[PDB]
Amino acid sequence: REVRTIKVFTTVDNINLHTQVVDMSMTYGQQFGPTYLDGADVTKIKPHNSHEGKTFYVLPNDDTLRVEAFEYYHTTDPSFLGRYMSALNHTKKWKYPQVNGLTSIKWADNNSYLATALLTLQQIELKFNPPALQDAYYRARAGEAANFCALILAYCNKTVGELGDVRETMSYLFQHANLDSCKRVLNVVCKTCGQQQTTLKGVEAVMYMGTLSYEQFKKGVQIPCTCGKQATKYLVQQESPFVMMSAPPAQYELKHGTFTCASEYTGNYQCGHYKHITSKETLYCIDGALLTKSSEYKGPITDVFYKENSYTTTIK
Amino acid sequence: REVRTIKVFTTVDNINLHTQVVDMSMTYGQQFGPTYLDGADVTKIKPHNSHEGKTFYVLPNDDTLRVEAFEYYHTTDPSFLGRYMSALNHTKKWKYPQVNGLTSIKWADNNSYLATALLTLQQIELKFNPPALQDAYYRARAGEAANFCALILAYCNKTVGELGDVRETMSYLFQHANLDSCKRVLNVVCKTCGQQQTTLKGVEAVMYMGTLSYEQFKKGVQIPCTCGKQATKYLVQQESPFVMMSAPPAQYELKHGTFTCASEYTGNYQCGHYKHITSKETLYCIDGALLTKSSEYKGPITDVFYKENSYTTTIK
Ligand SMILES: [Zn+2]
Ligand SMILES: [Zn+2]
Repeated sequence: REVRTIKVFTTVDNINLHTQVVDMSMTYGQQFGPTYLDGADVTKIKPHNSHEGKTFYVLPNDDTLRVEAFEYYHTTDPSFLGRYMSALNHTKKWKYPQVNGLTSIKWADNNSYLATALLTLQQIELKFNPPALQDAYYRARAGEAANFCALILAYCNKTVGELGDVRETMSYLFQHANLDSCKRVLNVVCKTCGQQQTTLKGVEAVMYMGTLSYEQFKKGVQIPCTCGKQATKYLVQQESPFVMMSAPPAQYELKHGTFTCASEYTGNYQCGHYKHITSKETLYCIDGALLTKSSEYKGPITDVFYKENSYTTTIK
Repeated sequence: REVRTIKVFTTVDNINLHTQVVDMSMTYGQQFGPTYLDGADVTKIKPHNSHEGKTFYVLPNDDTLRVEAFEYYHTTDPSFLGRYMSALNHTKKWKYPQVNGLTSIKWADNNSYLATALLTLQQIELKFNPPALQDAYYRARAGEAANFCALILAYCNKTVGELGDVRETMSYLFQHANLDSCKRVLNVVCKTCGQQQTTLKGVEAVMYMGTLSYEQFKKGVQIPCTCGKQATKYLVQQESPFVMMSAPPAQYELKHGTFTCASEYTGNYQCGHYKHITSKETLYCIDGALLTKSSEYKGPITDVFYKENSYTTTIK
C-alpha cells in the first residue's frame, strides 16, 4: 500500500535541475512525458534503483523549462530536444581521436561530413551565441565532442546516418555564431547596364557559392545579367576573420600556403564521402581517424576556407 | 525494336527547362533519379503519352542544376527539393480563402500554425531574398499560396502534419529576408555589477523571447545576472519596420490599436491549435477560414507584432 519512490532530477539544459519524486510503479513517460537518460529514451521504462539522484532530460513542458530551453539552445522547435537526445545516443559511442593536433571523428554512421566540419571549425575564428554550443564546442576542442556533434545534427535537422552537405552545415552553424561585424562589398559590372554595388553583412558576408578561388573572386567572376549579357562580379571590400568559398565538386588543385583548409567530396548527388585537407607545414589530408600527407593536392573540392582581416580592391 | 520516346523537360526551379528524350519503357527514376510532376512522385512510374511536353522536377544531379537550385532557393541541403515536392503534393490541395482582405488557409493537415504565420507576413514589411520565396510570396498574396506554404515547410524542415511553432517558423523565414538594416540597442543594469550595453542586428534585432509587451520591454524586464542578482534589461534604441515579442503561452489581454497582430496557442507542449488576432477597425480573430470579431480580447497569446520605425529611450 506504500508507494515506493526515488528522487531524480529533470532538466532541459543539464545545468538547472528540478527535483522530482517518481513512483517506481509507473513509467517515466507516465510521469514526465518523453524522458531521456544520457540520450537513451526511457519513456517506456520504470525507474531503477540505480536511477536515484540521476539527471533526466525532459521536453520543455512548463514555462520555467520553456525559458530555460530557449536561453540555452536559442530555438523553440518543439522536437529539438528529442532530436538532440536521439543523436546523442549515437554520438556518445563515437570516438574522437586527436589528429595532427585537432579533434577529429573516427568514421561511423556516415559521419564524414561532420568530421570535416568539426576540423574546419578548429581552424577559423568563430564564437557561438547559444550557451549550448559554447559549452559543447569547448568540450569538443578538449576532445569530448559527442554533445557538440549531436547539437550540430539537431540544429541542422539531420538524423544520424543521413546524407549531409558541408556548406549547408556550416551555414546553420554560422547562423548561431557572432558574425555581426563581418562586411562584404561587391560590384557587378555589365557592359550594357552599368555597375551596381551591393553590401552584405553577417553570414552572407563570409560565404560565397560559385567559385572555390578567393583570388578569382577578387579579379572577377562571370554571372548572368538580367539583360542577357554576362556580367562580372568582384570583391570590393572584405572585413572578416575568414572567408568560405564553395562550389559544386570539381577537380581542383590546392596549393600549400594559399588557403587554410578545404573539404573534398567523392561521389554523386545521392551518395559520397568527404575528406578534409589542411595546409600547415605541408598538406595534410584528414579522413576521420586517418591521416596522409603530400606536397601537392588535386581532388574534387567543394569548399575552401581562407584567412582574412581587411581587404580593399585596387580595381577602379 | 524501335524505342518509343516522348519529349519532356526537367527543372529544379520551374523556370529554366532542360530538354529530355525519355524511353517510354523505363521509369522516370531509371532515367532521371527521383522525379516529380507537380509534387507527385513519379520515380517509379513509366512515361504516359499525356506527359509529352510537361515539366518534371528532378534533384540537382549535375553542376548546372546545382547552380540553378542554389540561385533559386539559397540552400544546398540535398533533401530540400524532395521535401518541397512532398509538401507541395499536399498544399496544392489546400484552400486559401480571402478572409478580411488577407490570404488565409482553410484548416487541413494540422496547418493552423502556417495560417497564422501567413496572415502575419501580410501585415508586416518584409522582403525575401531567395527568388523562390519572392515568387511564391507574390502568388500567395494574390491567393495562390500552395507553393509558398510548401516552401515554408521545406525551409523549416517540417513535414505536413508535424507540430510547428510560430516563433521558430518566423525565425526561419526572417533568416531568408533582408533585415540587414535592422538594429537594436539594449542596456542591462545590475545594482551590483553596473550597466552593460549590447547591440543586435538583423533577425536578432526584431525578435525577443520573454515578454509579449513592447511597452514593458521599453520600461524594463527582469532577467538573471551572473552574480545572482536580478538585473533589468530595457530597450535603448530600435530601428526596424516591425518588432516581434514572444513568450510561452499565457493569458494576455490584447487592446485594440496597441499592436498589429498576434498568435494565440491553445493546448500543451505536445498538442495544440493556433489562432490569429489582427487589430484593424476592431479586433478580428482569424482561425483558418473562420472569422469572428470582438471589441476586447483575452487568450493564451504566444507572439505579438508591433509597428515600428525608429525608437529612442528617454531613460538616462
Ligand atoms: Zn545587363
Ligand atoms: Zn550582477
